[PDB]
Amino acid sequence: KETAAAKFERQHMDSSTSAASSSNYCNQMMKSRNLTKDRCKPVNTFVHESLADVQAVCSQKNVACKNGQTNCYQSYSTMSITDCRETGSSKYPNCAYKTTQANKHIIVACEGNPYVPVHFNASV
Repeated sequence: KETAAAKFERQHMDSSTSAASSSNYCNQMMKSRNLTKDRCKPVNTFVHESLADVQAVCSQKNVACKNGQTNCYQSYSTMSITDCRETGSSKYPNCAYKTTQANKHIIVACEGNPYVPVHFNASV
């Protein structure tokens, strides 16, 4: 089965672009990354940085995850991200999203050996 690490890359990484370039970014990326295959995932965040810089977060500032777990880490620096939120007109299978660009610090949960990100927790 797809690993947790691989899933994190598929759902959250976009090292191919520096930022979302148009209002259709989320619509296209949510579909292409197969995140709307079974249902319309409500929210999703894409990270426009190298995978190595994101993996390195696992060795950055340790913080509690939103739920209280302590295997979370916050990036020392801000990162370019794109927030995707379902719109009022979204209707499975034609899922629809609003694209929002931002620059913030990311918080991920890490696991394994090598110790890598497996969950996107929040952006602050």
